[PDB]
Amino acid sequence: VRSSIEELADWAEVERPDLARVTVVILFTDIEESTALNERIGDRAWVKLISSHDKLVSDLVRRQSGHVVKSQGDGFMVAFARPEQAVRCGIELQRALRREIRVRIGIHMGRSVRDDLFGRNVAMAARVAAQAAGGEILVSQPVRDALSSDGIRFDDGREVELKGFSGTYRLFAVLA
Repeated sequence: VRSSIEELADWAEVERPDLARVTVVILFTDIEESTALNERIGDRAWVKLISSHDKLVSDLVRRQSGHVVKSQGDGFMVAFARPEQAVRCGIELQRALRREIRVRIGIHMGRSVRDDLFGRNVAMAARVAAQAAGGEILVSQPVRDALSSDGIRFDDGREVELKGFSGTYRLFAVLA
């Protein structure tokens, strides 16, 4: 029962796409309960839904100077030069969707501490997104701290353990 986010993250670990034409902040998004939704409405409706969704997402990403690295149906991997753009993009996407399909959105950015920085950051971003509820924007501590000028507000954060990662991580949801 792998999500499109997980499929893209596994792809990205091996592909190692060159983001020299963007730089880094990584955003992952997919549709909550996509498989169940697909099985409910059937493939022809799904194709229509996905093409429409793809148009929405790609346009909003580009409007925020983002670069869709790869998409897998409902899933998107997106790169931004700055965390402000990534979060604003997420805010705009959630608003458009409310204006019933709901998307998970996770955002992460990271620095080297010694190493394989890209491998860790992409994997981390995917897990953050995997932790997000439909309709939620979740960001890692570094993104939260990097945006601590508004008007972007966060909750008090939640401590979670991410699959395959040692330690615990505090994740913050973006608020209205």
